[PDB]
Amino acid sequence: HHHHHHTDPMVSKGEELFTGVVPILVELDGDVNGHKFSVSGEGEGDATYGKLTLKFICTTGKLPVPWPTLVTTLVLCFSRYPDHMKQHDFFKSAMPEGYVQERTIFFKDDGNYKTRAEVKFEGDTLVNRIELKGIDFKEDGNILGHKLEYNYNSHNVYIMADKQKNGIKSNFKIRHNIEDGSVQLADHYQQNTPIGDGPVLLPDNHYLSTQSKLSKDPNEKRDHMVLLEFVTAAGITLGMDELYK
Repeated sequence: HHHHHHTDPMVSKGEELFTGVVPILVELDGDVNGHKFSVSGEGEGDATYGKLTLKFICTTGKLPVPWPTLVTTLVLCFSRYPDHMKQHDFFKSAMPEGYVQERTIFFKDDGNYKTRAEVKFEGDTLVNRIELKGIDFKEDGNILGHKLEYNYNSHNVYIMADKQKNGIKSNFKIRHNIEDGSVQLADHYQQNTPIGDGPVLLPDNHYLSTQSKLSKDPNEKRDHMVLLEFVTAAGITLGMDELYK
């Protein structure tokens, strides 16, 4: 499965936390242009397959932004890192003490989200606790006016070390689909730093490939999102000629 047999006992440590299926809890407090809301999510992750199954509920009533815009905010430690890349998995190496994930998300010709989250274990549960603040949105625009399709395009994201902060940085573009066929750009700037003073794995340049399916629970009356998300790491070659010349 496995995830223990690596020559590197540091890799062994992190992988052992992510053997098997791990329960996940997500909590978000949000405030966008003064529209306050809370989201709770539950489900499970299987990092061997880079696989997340999560259901999110807006516990304060109607969500005042479109669900797709919160996908990246609402646990990269469940990404599948190839065996030959496991020395580059920052996210698992920061566990169980965890890491801070901070972003600014710029919606082109509209407002911005600023997010701070702490991702860590509480017992056997991987917890993602988030604060989100949104300002400068158009109250009748694509976000506050709910003009986005309920879907999520597949995309690739580059990850780099931020060696001076003992963590990583990443910037990438999300393109949300507008209901008229156009696109709403959401430009992401991201940084992650460990919560402990313990050692972490700082990665060589690489990327994560993502795909997400969004659906609804037909017996759920609350405003909600069902997410099936896969994240896989790539972009570093083996070696040694390769193995297949």
